[PDB]
Amino acid sequence: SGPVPSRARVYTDVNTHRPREYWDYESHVVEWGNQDDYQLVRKLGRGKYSEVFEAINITNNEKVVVKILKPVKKKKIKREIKILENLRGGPNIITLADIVKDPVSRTPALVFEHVNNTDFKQLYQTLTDYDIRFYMYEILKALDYCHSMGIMHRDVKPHNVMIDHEHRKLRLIDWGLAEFYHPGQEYNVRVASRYFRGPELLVDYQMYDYSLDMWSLGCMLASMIFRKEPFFHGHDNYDQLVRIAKVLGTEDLYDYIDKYNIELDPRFNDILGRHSRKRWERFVHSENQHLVSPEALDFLDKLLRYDHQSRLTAREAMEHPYFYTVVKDQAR
Ligand SMILES: [Cl-]
Repeated sequence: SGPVPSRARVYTDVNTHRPREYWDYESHVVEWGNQDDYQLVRKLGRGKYSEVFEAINITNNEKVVVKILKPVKKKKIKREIKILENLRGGPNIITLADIVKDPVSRTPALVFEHVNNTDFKQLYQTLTDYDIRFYMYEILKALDYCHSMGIMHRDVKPHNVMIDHEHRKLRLIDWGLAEFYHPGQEYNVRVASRYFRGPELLVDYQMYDYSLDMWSLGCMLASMIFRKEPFFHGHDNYDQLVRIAKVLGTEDLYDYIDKYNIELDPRFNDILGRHSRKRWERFVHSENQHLVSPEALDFLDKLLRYDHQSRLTAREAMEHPYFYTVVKDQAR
């Protein structure tokens, strides 16, 4: 008798009800643009999976961002393309503008809309309490959309949230690790940064769903309101769960493991130990108290649950009192 199966609480069957081609990305045929339309201007950064450049589309003098892909299986490229195309036009989702291939090297490049990003290592030091609520709400719009479209981002973290603070514009980017949710499908648990991995990934529970993104969002929120980046700073996959357990407690952890009949890696037995569930007040100090409020802590608590089924959905999260003033302002 192995682990208890799990199904997404919401948006469970959205992909089943769509045509096969919506989610069957291995069959996707890429529509290629003209690489000569783009002249690279300057290098913007290096990623795990790509080199990122600023470019100009010389056919319309539009500034774009070009991610030249490092070698990866074509099906992973098809997946990212299919997901980006499925989500195009969705709220706060980065827009894929073109897909080109260098005719000599055969290296593919994804061409995106440009976003005048403010560096989060300089932005987060200036964000107000209202700013955090505002941008969290904007992230939730993107997550509710992609979840409703049958897609888990699986790499929610500050580096994948581009913010043009001057225009109060937000884009959730870097969909190369996202996947389609299918009920009963088992997924890879080692895909994104450990600091934002939900406990289900850390205990190798593979039948997870959209709620993994909600854990990651909670980790982001904690780091923003407490000014501690990353919040759960584990040394490895095992230590990561210890860091969580020292805050959320081991009792809720073992209850979760028992409920889903999860076989815990023998390493965890020694290192997890016994820990009380702590109060969030212990992370509040004079440098971050202007960002911490009862509503922030209530919201954070409802995201950071071991049991993925008990975390707020993106839509429930948007109804939380933490966002009341944001919702009122956006309505006028
Ligand atoms: Cl959701």
